[PDB]
Amino acid sequence: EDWDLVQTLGEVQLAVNRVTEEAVAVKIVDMNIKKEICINKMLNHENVVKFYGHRREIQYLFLEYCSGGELFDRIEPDIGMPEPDAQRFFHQLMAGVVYLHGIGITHRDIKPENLLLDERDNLKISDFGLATVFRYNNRERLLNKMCGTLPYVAPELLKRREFHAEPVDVWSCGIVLTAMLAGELPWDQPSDSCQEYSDWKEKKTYLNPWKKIDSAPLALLHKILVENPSARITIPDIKKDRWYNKPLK
Ligand SMILES: c1cc(-c2cnc3cnc(-c4cn[nH]c4)cn23)n[nH]1
Repeated sequence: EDWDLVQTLGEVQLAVNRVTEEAVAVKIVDMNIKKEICINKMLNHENVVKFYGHRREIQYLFLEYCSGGELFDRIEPDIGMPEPDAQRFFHQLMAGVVYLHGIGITHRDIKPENLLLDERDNLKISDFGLATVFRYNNRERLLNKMCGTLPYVAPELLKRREFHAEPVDVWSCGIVLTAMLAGELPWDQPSDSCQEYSDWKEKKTYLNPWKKIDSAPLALLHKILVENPSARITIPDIKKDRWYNKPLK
């Protein structure tokens, strides 16, 4: 029953059980947090950070501990990571996202800061403070709230009053893939005012980060980073992508 607050992780602390020595993460929030707990209660997947419980003393959330830390730290600046590790993390990111979308949940803030790694280096999607329901009773609800982080955010979120939830997450996963591959973020935001975004739209891939990316992965990125959320590739189709299914190492 008794957990020692060993150290601060993120506030968030690592907790080690007094008897077991088991490690768990405790998110400390002094009074969005009611919804974060609700959503956590629905989630069970090996690519999502497991929820253990909560106690209302200041609110305390008990979350799986990931020794590996954030994926952000596995990306070398201006370099990225070896293509096979990227693909592996991407396969796990996809499995995690498929799951969430299956139980009608959208994370809404997918970035390497929120993708934790366990001891086996297995990816876990983390932090559902911005997540919301986009399907209930088999009924889809369009989203209108602006959420996320600007480099990661999809273009429709900027230019449209309402948008579908799933293509938004798919876009951020592609930005994440781009970061793993090139060790850099392509633009500050996906807007025409942004010069870098325009260059991509114009297909100038001889520029960075795209120049650092092999043709097979890049072909997938062309499918993912499509301005029209209706034309954008969907997850079931990412699954059929050649690079996605390319044996690596
Ligand atoms: C930064 C965060 C972490 C880490 C390791 N395990 C966890 C579990 N949950 C979190 C977390 C962070 N925000 N909300 C939950 C961070 N973790 N490591 N480095």
